[PDB]
Amino acid sequence: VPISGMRKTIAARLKESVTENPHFFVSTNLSVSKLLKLRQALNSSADGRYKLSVNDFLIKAMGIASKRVPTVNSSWRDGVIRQFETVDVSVAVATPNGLITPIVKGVEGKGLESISAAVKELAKKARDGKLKPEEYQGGSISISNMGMNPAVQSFTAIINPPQAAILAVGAPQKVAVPVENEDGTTGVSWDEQIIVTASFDHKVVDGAVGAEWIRELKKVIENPLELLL
Amino acid sequence: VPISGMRKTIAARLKESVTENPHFFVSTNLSVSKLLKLRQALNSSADGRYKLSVNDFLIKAMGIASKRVPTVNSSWRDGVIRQFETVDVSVAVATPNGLITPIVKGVEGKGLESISAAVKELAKKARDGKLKPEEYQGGSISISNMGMNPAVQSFTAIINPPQAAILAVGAPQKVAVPVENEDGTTGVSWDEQIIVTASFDHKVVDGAVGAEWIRELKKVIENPLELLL
Amino acid sequence: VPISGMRKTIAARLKESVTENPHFFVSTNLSVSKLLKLRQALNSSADGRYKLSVNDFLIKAMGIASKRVPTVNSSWRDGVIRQFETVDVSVAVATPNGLITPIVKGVEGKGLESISAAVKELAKKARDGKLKPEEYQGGSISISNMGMNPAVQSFTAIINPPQAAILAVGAPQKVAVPVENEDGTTGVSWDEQIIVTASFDHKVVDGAVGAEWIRELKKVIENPLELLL
Amino acid sequence: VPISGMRKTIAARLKESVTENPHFFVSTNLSVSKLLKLRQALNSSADGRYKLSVNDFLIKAMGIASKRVPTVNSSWRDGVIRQFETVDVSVAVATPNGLITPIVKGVEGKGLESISAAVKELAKKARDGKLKPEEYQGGSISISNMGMNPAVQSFTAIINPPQAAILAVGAPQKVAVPVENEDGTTGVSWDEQIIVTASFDHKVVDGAVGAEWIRELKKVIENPLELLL
Repeated sequence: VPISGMRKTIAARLKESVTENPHFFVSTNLSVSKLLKLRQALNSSADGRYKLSVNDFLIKAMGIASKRVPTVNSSWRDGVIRQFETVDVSVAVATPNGLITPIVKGVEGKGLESISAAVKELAKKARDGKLKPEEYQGGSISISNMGMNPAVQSFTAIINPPQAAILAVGAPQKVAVPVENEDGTTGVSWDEQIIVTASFDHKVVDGAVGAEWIRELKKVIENPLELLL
Repeated sequence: VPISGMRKTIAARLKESVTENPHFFVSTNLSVSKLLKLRQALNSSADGRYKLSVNDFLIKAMGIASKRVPTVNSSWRDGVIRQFETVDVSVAVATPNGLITPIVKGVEGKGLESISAAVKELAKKARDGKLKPEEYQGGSISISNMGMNPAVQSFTAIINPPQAAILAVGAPQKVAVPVENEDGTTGVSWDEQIIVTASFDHKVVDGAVGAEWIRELKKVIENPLELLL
Repeated sequence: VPISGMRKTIAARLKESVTENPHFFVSTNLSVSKLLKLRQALNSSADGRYKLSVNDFLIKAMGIASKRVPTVNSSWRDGVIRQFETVDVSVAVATPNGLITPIVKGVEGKGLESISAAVKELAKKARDGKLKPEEYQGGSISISNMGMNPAVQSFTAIINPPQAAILAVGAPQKVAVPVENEDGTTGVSWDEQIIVTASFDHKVVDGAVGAEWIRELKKVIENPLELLL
Repeated sequence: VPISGMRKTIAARLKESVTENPHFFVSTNLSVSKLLKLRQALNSSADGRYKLSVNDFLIKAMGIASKRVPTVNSSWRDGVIRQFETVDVSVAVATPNGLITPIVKGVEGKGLESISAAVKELAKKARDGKLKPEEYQGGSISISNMGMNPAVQSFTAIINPPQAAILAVGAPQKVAVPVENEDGTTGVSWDEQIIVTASFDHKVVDGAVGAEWIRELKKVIENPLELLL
């Protein structure tokens, strides 16, 4: 079968990414037992005006982490580092045509409802093939999601240039966790975990900086109430 | 110590692989408690006519998944995608001379006993150094195994070109899993888990396609009776 | 009523068969209590993608037995024995026009789902009268089924030339079987049996060979897990 | 594969048999629970001087039945019926070369030990290929045995000409049988049965005659003590 030609550009782009920018990976585990309760409560206290998912919370947390650590929200240009202020998030969508990356603008201080609405709009518009180039050309940070497929415990991705980082969220799973009952003995409790994998560019970011970013993300998620901050 | 010269070719090949094809990894966890029982029962209901292993089941499942999702069983050629129909599986063997990749032909609809016989034959012939080039030059998909070494929980490998994907199977381990007793309380059950890592080329395959392939593999393994299908 | 003319050809064919080839019969009893459980479980673990019967398992077992004993998969030609390698299976279908024998190709190493799909397609095409001559001219081995009729315990058939053997599968029935309880006393267990009748041509096959073939068939059925092998 | 030529003669012989002689079959069920006890006791009350089987008892019973009903021990010749007085028994042996029928002479009034010795000698001489034509050319009645194969419940055979009848003995099996305990209630007893199939030529013998022969056989077996008579 001959190549469609469109895949050629994507292959060249990815080749540029891997050959220009080295890649190192960080892998952590989050706890979402409180996040799911929060999502359920907000969904129930509603009149069909909105519907939430895990990706939106993750996007808000990404924005907060980027603002607390601006070095990640950066890039690599001609002998100069370009540093933004806001957070432009590229969300991946898997069409039968292939892959596409619409963008959400001004995440930090936008609202989860607006986020979900914009993501639904862009996803349906990509399934229809009705996008503009500016809506998927740009962005400082990216994300790919596979939570629907329960088999994937974890996976890596490739950094869509000229960006510096990219995230990946596996499926949820059941894990054993210790717990202290009212007496001195320990007990078993079942916590819902997710694995998260972040690939970074080493020219800009160091292992310590990436670890700090991941720590802030884990903290914000495990304490969802700090999303207000 | 000067270089043997043979290692030069493998180095150049791996360099071509990583520089021509970008790599992204997927990591999942399988449950094999039923698979091991099946292997035990089939080994018992025999008269020394055969002996099975986990790799053979894995190879059969790879064939089934490749047939259900043919995009993986592909390659990258001069401005064209070559898509096969059958599944040619490259199995790795670690000789004192290094690494070698014999091939099994027409896996789908071949039989586990024939598979085991062919694998044993090729492995002993590789230990003796009695192979032909056609036997290890080709193949659409590959695999490497390290189950004998119990310490390796997981590992990655490199795509032997011109193929598109490669698999890797860690060791088995003991993991906690919830279970519902006959009453309403949950309990602790010890299941035998294996980590599996799949490296894909991003020019041909996308994340959704890889996830679908892994899902089918997990389903087939967890329900071994579907191997008949 | 004058004769349709089509029956003339079938009469001459059967006359040639009985006058050229002597017939001897072998009658055995199988146990399918495990087979039916397997079929029920595979049907339950599905999404309507397929639906299985007993004839398909029987056909797979026929292929396995033919491969373990290739002398059965034979014929008689002009001063020469033609021996095949693959198993082409002629399945009988009872149309209002009469009897017809479509063929399934390459049974050994094909898969039960594909077998069922091909059989359904051929059966509907025969009910419609839309077949080619090649699809029902050939085959090394044949079979006739009457399982829908619960009255028939056993029955013989006639060897469709130039083949050497043919099968016949009666209905299931309830039979008494001894069983040892946990104590030393025996008990009564109700097993679901089927009678099977195989007609052979004596020029090619002998009683010992037919008995060996039937033993392998009984073994593979009573241990359905060996269908993988 | 071209034909060995030896099979040509056997094919022509069997063709002559089926085209000259019509075949009808009679199928019955025996009870051997006492016979096996008798065999075990006679084997235990010995010094390794002999070793018995079931076929020898069967051959003695065949001789007794043939003498009680001489019409079976007959043939068909040129406008004349040739009737013998003694019973010459053709026993089948399955060599890798094919099938062969050595003969035992003067069965009636010979003794089971002598019968077993002669059968062992003839069987080993047939496995070695050291026979004379007279030793397997003749005989008034024939038999084939498949008791070693537990899968075969019943089977037919073909009349070796110019004889008029032939026997066939399946495997033993477990069957449910009623039994009256000391009280008025019935109970379940497990008896060891064998199916027996006798093929007859219809020119000489009729259904009533065959039934009488089978009745006498069943009687002598079920009451083994009448073997003395």
